Amino acid sequence: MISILHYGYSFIMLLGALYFYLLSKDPKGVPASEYLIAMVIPLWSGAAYLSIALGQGLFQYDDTTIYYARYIDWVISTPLLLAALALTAMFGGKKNLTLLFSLVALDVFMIITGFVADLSIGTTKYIWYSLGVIALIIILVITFGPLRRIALSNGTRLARHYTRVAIYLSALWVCYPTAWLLGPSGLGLAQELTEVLVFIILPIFSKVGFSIVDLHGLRKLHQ
Amino acid sequence: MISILHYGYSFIMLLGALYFYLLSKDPKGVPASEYLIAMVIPLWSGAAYLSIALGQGLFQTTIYYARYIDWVISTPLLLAALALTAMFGGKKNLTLLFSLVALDVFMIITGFVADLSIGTTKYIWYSLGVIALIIILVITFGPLRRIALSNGTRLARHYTRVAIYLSALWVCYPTAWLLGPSGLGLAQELTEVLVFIILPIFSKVGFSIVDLHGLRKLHQ
Amino acid sequence: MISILHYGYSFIMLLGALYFYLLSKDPKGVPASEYLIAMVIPLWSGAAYLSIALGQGLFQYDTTIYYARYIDWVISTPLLLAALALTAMFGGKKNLTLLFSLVALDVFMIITGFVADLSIGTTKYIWYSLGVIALIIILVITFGPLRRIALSNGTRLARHYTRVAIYLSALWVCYPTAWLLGPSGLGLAQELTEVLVFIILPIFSKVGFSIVDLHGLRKLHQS
Ligand SMILES: CCCCCCCC/C=C\CCCCCCCC(=O)O
Repeated sequence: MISILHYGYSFIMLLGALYFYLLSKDPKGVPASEYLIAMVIPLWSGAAYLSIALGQGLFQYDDTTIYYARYIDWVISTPLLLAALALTAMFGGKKNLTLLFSLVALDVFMIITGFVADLSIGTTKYIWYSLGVIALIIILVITFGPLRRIALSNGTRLARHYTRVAIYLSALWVCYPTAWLLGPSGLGLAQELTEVLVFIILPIFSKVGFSIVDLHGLRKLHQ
Repeated sequence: MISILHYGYSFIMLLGALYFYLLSKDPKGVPASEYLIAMVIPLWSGAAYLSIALGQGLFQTTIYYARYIDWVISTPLLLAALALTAMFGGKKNLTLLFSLVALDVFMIITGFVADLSIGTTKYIWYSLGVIALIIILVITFGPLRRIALSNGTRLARHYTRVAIYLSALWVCYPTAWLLGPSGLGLAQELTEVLVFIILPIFSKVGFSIVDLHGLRKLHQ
Repeated sequence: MISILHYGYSFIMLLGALYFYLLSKDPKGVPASEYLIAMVIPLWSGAAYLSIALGQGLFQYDTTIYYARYIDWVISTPLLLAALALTAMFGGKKNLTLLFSLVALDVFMIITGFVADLSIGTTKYIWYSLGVIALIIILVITFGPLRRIALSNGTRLARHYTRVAIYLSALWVCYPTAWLLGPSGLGLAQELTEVLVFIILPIFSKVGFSIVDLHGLRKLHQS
């Protein structure tokens, strides 16, 4: 079942990527860079999850299954999602690439702490987990603080769209470390199959859902 | 023999890099960035192949993993060089350039995974890499060539020449891969080793000689 | 002792990062990019050294390889070179080609060090030698074309650049010297001696350099 779920996921990612490509052909004032980002996220995630489906992107460690292909996915897909969110805030205004790369750095560090934590045991696991959560809190502070202020500097209509996609992505963000901690990688309260389903369903909303909401909202700003 | 061939290759890469550096000192209207790219490609490939020569960049089928360490850097830089040639004298399309870089890096990764794989799984990964290569070729002879044409007859003629040159070499790599020990195992290991010594001399040094000379000629 | 030394180091890195953050809040004409770089360097080094403290970022190869040092340097050292290059270019046009030339040389340098550490006999010293050649080219760029950019940006900037260039260059040569003398090379110096050198040096490079660099740039500010 776990294999089939991953095959299904990869197919949905492919469909998402194709939809964003078709959108890119009639771009409605959205720069090509934002369509490229929207396409790379699902294609990369799709490839990583295909490796799990084929039984390659996982291995046994501490008598538990480590789905290491998830970290290979997130270390690329999640910084790109934050870049998409940052470019939305900056839409129709001057870019702040310093703030964008601040978020990329925090996010890549966050995913790495997750991988190291998964490879760790006892207090060490929760030291790495904690550093990742601290990174996420700083990302959320940037998202609803200075990044939102950039969005507001680009007018009421843009800021309204940014706030919507910021809430959407932020809601999903907090789910990942919650599931991680509850599941076999952490406290082991939640069953492996439950965790597998969460990390199939959540990413459909993040890897495809977010960019549908994001691109449609930006496209609507076009006359 | 395999060790000696790799030492020889690394020396040719060094000579190529030095030639491009000398060219960079009298640049003839070609930006320093294009000389930097031309120098990094052979130096990186040279280092990777030196690791094979020293018997480090392989594990034993024999997987020459140092080839993938090479290509994951050298091949995106070659595509960047080709994209900047198309855009020479005009506005840059960095989105299209990074599209090619992304496709190419993915392509090399599928090759490494395919090499580590067995049976149907190997050819699934190989096929994804081939699909990436086809999209790269479509971009090269489609939208990227259209950018070249927008930059005048002389530039477009040069771009078309280097595009055919690189494209000819591109298709050879996955062909040799599939025929050799990593794939169907029809070609002998020594034959594959010689192909992946000779091809790269034309790609890592040959391409940039043709590319830089053609761009420099536009200064006159 | 080795574990405790690494814990202490990581805490100093955190303090350094916080100092740079506080400086960034009253930036005195220094772009946000230079504060971001100054903060990432110690935070990344801190995380890497924390992994050694926890007994994760090293392994036996008979001899101990502190591989987390290379994970540190492959990010921290190109960022230090970027900091130095942006100092030269302060108040003037950026040369990102020269900056990325230095990044490329430096990343190659650190990789040769890792491979050298994994190597034995003549092979070790071939890789070490290629790294030293990379370092010599970096020094030639630093005191040649990069210094000429600094000079083009006025007397006061050029004076500051020269000071931070000598500071970083002095530290640069110490690393491959300690490497060669210690267990990774000739094995003249004891493990504990090498460990202390690679605790003390980085405090001067990861925090010291940016204190001197940022203070010198901030001093150029009018008002
Ligand atoms: C965890 C390691 C990841 C580190 C990657 C990013 C490090 C930050 C380095 C440089 C920041 C680049 C800022 C670009 C400045 C452009 C001007 C602007 O728009 O602000």
